[PDB]
Amino acid sequence: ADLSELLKEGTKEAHDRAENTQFVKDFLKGNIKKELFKLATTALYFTYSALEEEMERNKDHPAFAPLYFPMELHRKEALTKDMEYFFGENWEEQVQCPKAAQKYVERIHYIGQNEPELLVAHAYTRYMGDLSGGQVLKKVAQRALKLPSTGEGTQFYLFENVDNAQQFKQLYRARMNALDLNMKTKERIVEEANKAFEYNMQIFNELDQ
Repeated sequence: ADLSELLKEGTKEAHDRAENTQFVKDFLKGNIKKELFKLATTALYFTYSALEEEMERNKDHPAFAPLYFPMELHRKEALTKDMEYFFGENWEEQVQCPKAAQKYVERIHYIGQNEPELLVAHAYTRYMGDLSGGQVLKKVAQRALKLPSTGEGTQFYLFENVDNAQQFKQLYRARMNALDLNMKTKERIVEEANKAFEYNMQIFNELDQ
């Protein structure tokens, strides 16, 4: 079957575990105060910074190059703005990567440097979720925190260079299923995605405390 298919089925339960953590629920209800939201944005910054560094490094690698979309997908810049908006211009001296997130960052660097054919598992669990879910999460954060409607602190959640999010998701999926992969590597990808989803849950749990 198709890689995108194995991932939708092989990760549904890990995706749901992550989706049902106490952090996520109180997020969707508007009950996450500013300081916790900043800590969560801090974790997105180090996480996406590592992931996009590894995708840049492997931008020509045949098992990944078709999915390299810096203009459409990359989040480091938008996350830099949000960090500047919440912390001030000296933000980098003020933050430190959360410990659970440091474990995800280490995993991302390992994959991009030793098994780049697995990098797709990490881009899928992050960017495809962000594309379809974005605008919903954006408004919740703007309300709960009285964020300016001009978009400050919330730019992570807007993909300005993607004009039809459900259309880009199709393009991305089509390219993924066209990758030259045997069934061995494909199910490696599927369990690497489950790995990634569990890393997300570990970060949500560290954030709940």
